[PDB]
Amino acid sequence: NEPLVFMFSGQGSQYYHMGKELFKENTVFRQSMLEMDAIAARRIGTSIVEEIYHPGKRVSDPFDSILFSHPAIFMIEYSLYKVLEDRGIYPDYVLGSSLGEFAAAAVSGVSDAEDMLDCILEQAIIIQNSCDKGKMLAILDKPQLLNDHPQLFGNSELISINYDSHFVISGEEDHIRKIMEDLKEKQILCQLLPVSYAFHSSLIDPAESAYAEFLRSKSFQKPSIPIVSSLTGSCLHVMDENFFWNAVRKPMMFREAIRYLESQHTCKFIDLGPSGTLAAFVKQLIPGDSADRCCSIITPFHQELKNLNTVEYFR
Amino acid sequence: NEPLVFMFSGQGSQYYHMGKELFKENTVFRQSMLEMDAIAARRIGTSIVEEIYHPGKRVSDPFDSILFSHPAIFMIEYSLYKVLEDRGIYPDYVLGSSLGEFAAAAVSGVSDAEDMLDCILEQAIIIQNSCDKGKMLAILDKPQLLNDHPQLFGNSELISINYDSHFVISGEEDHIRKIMEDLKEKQILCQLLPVSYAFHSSLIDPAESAYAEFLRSKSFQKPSIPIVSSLTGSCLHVMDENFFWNAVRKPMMFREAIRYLESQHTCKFIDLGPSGTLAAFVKQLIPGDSADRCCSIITPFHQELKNLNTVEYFRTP
Ligand SMILES: [Zn+2]
Repeated sequence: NEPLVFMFSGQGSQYYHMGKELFKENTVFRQSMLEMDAIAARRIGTSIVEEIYHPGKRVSDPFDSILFSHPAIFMIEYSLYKVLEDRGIYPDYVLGSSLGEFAAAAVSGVSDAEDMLDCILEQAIIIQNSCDKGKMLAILDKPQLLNDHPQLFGNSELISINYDSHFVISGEEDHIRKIMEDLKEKQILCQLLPVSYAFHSSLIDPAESAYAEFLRSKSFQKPSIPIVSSLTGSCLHVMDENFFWNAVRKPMMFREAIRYLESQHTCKFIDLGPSGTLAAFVKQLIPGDSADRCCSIITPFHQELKNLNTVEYFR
Repeated sequence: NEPLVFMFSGQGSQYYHMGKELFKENTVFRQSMLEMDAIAARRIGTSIVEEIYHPGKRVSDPFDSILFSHPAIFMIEYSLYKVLEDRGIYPDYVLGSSLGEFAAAAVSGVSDAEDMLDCILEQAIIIQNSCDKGKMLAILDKPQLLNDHPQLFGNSELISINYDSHFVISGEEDHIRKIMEDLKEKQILCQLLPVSYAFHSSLIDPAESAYAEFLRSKSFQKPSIPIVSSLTGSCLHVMDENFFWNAVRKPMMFREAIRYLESQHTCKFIDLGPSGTLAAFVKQLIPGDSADRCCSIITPFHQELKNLNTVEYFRTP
């Protein structure tokens, strides 16, 4: 019947204590986290898992330390994929967005989890050593505002339009805070994402050459599981050299990715990213009555096990 | 580093003696042709190969008989694909146009060659038994003419725009001959294609019902090699039950297919269809300096072996 799309979100969807119910009550998930945590701890110096589940942090504290959040998103997503795999729920497509394209690539077979995690760690390290900090801002309003009132958003770059009432911009800290001030005087609602770098913008360009060089030391396979990419807006069969850089540097075309899938099939969408961000977007992008073709798992309601039971009816 | 696109043309690109040098000098090509020839001959009642290479028929004699040209195009294309694959030259994408979508699908694994050949044979037989004959005409001029002077093309259907100075229409013989007369009085150059049905138009609608029944009797696989279809102008992951009818009935979107591929990466394009028709189009659709990313193999210069050498240096490093 209709294919299962596993979707992976990127920077800005992470939060403290994400997936704690699975880390404690699901052996496949916990073992996968622990295995990757040992790899990551070597390169960072400390445990990622102990930062994700930091008992002094709440969900509402921004998890914006790039050395921890970059690997944390991948580890969370790949471990949940193992959970689904263990339960015999297999993807017909993977769909990555931002850093989620790494998890998509790893699940596809482009690289194994250990190498992908390494690529993510190096990117985080290189960005931290080379780039000024910055911010990413969600605008809870119409992207048409970018055309009618471009001055409102000066000194920022559009990184994503997610549906007809949600887009995201990226820029320097003070520039973004001034846009926020200006939006408030226009009654335009916005929300800072929990990141400390203007990802998907030219303000991480200082990291490019170092990361390009690092990528030349790696070898990747062709996709095995079909990939749909937010970076390209379509199916991805052949990957160029800079894909894993553009996964963090280029703007997203998530709506084009979903449109492409919906043109071919009536898919079921499973958001394997923290917060269920992509599932929320997809529900806005597909006919209302089709909202039960879409579900998420890891959300701050910490109901991952109930949600995995829901996923079983997609089988 | 640049992915390889194998392209397959359809009705209108065939000619007598296409591929004769491969047939005589290339064992893989010859054997593939003789194998399909035995399947095709069972349904048409005589060898396709002996018609293609009939010594009394010339490249300039239109090879427009559907019962022979339909299987001949597929046979030539699939046999050339076997030649390339035997040399280790593999497609990253296949691109089908008109009947060439059957070769694209077979190469992709949607069907085995023998079953796809059966579908082609059936389609040729049903169209011959159910449809009036017709013509297809290439206009060597701007498709803007269609909007500026629609009465010039009355009683014809637009089936393809191929580049800025090439588009193709289809319709009844007398209507097409009238259009040619009118075009000559306007100094608009045109060329009749070597086909005897108004493919890609409503004039082959009498065949749809029987062919769709036949198609329901078949079972097809999902693509294993990405297919970019001229039917949709994009990568095609599902083909519905009418796809192989639509491949010859619906207008084409070849420019859209090429723009789609070029938007993802700079490709190397190999035309596996007779005449090098698609290569010629692609050369007009991509920058002039980029012409060396495009080549053809089977052309009336009968230089297949030389062209296969050229293809060697298309190989991904
Ligand atoms: Zn595709």
